Amino acid sequence: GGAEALELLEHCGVCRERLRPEREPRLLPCLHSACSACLGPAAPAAANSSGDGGAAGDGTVVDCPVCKQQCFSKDIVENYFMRDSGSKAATD
Ligand SMILES: [Zn+2]
Ligand SMILES: [Zn+2]
Repeated sequence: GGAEALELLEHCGVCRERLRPEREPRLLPCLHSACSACLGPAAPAAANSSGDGGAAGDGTVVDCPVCKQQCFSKDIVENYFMRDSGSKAATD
């Protein structure tokens, strides 16, 4: 049992746990794979920072536990490569 996430990375940075089937792994534009659920909180809500005008963040760039900064969300949660997970179970 395990996941072949080695292709892109392995486990999610936010939780630091292997990518399980229900983990729904996703690759960010910063080149960091993480659990989709973990990726949710990654984006800001009702808040912004370093915004020249209007509003910054939330639907656009996402904060990553690695770089904690993004320019665009073109490669953000949406380009899920696949589920390298397989035969994953709590029991042995
Ligand atoms: Zn995670
Ligand atoms: Zn990152």
